[PDB]
Amino acid sequence: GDELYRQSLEIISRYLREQATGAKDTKPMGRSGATSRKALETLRRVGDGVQRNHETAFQGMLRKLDIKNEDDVKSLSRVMIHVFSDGVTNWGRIVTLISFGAFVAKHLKTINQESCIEPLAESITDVLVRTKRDWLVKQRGWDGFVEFFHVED
Ligand SMILES: O=C(O)c1c(CCCOc2cccc3ccccc23)c2cccc3c2n1CCC[S@]3=O
Repeated sequence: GDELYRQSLEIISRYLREQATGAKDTKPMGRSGATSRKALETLRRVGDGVQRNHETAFQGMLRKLDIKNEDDVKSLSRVMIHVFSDGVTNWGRIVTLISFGAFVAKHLKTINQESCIEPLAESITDVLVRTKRDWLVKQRGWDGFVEFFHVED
């Protein structure tokens, strides 16, 4: 859904691509870029931590998923939604979702399937924005995300 979707995709795509390669995208963001930059910095901090602390569970999940190609990415929606929509809603779960997205993006890079990353990012965004739309809006979106993880300074 429009601006929230566009911003969300921009953030999630840049994070996954950045994580898969070692490259930081210089191209401009768009309509709320300052916030998106802060969200991206926040992701570098918190998302990387989530990947280290959960590497075993993540490895298990990647293993069960058996992702080899773009069709495998395109068929993830139902598991993704099933795991994500269960339980409580908080920013930590959104971080887990995106962070596993990065874990997968690195795997895709490893097996020379870089082209799958952008569809992956799209799928995650679709899931996030459809399942949590009203909550995300109530939390002031990515502004709420940056504030939630703001490190007192
Ligand atoms: O919703 C969650 O808390 C969750 C998530 C986030 C929601 C489901 O996320 C996905 C589920 C399936 C495929 C995914 C592909 C790209 C990004 C996220 C995907 C999660 C992701 C990977 C591994 C686990 C994940 N969990 C549970 C915590 C331990 S582990 O079972």
